[PDB]
Amino acid sequence: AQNPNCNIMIFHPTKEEFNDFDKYIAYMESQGAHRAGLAKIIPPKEWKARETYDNISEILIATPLQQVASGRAGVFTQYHKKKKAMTVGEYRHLANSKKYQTPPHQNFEDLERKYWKNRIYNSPIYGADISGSLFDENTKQWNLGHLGTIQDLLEKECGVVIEGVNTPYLYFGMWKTTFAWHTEDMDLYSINYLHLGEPKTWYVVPPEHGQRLERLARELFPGSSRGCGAFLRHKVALISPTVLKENGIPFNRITQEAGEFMVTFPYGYHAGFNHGFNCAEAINFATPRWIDYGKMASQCSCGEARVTFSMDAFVRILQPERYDLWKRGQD
Ligand SMILES: O=C(O)CNC(=O)C(=O)O
Ligand SMILES: [Mg+2]
Ligand code: NI
Ligand SMILES: [Zn+2]
Repeated sequence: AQNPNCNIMIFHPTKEEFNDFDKYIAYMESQGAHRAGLAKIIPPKEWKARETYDNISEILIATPLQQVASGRAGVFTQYHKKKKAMTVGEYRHLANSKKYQTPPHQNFEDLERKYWKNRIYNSPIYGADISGSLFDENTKQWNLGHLGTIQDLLEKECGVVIEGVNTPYLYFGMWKTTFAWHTEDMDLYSINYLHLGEPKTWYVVPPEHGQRLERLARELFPGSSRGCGAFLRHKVALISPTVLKENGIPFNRITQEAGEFMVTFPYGYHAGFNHGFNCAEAINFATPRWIDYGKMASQCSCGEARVTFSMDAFVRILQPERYDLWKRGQD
């Protein structure tokens, strides 16, 4: 069995290997990459996403989100307070202001220490989930707006034709902006490209050990767990590496830098934070190996998780017994 310790693997495809996206995902899995829940892919030196980022300041962040924490430094939830619209140029200036800018630090490890010590005492503002793309239309390799769709994968594997679409999303971050512990909708894959700016640190639990994280989360967030049998789908809970280690939860960590891709694998729980002003693009995708995870994915039916239009068909076809309850939670 490849990668039995479930380490995060880093890949350096050649320009030739970068042509066929599906084939390369399958290659990484042949080497055991999925066992970690997360892999890094460094593009060949010949590749670029677009020519320059000199022209992005006019993108609008219609609903910036202030991420307000509650709890203790290592075990907390966050809620999102909506703020007035601003441009990417305005948001960049805000990220670089004395109130929000990255503190002086020695290295990524010192900054990680500072994040976990101090995160709860600040409320950083995140531009999340903005439909759009920064890949040039002429970029043919690993262009996240030109991937094969999840609807087409489901049709190819299962024969059924369904409604829905699958487009990318932009994320604008600042110091301490946080992504809570989660798997993807329907335990899909994700791919994330860091277009520009400061790094993103990731934490991940191997898929084979995801239920260990769920059981700890129920213990640590006991009111939330009574409210909903899949409350991690709410995407509000944070648990630090120190607390994970105290409780024996297997996990790994890695820092993504500008120009790098990360792939999350089905049922790979992940969380993390941004080091400073940055911009990422991400989208969900599927392969044949996903279908069994989609059929078994948990679902939130309490009303909180609320998701895209396109998840309806996935539930309806893969999880018909759960469909009526889940759709009530949508309505
Ligand atoms: O970058 C972020 O804030 C969150 N991204 C992801 O969870 C992802 O790409 O799957
Ligand atoms: Mg612009
Ligand atoms: Ni994710
Ligand atoms: Zn719920």
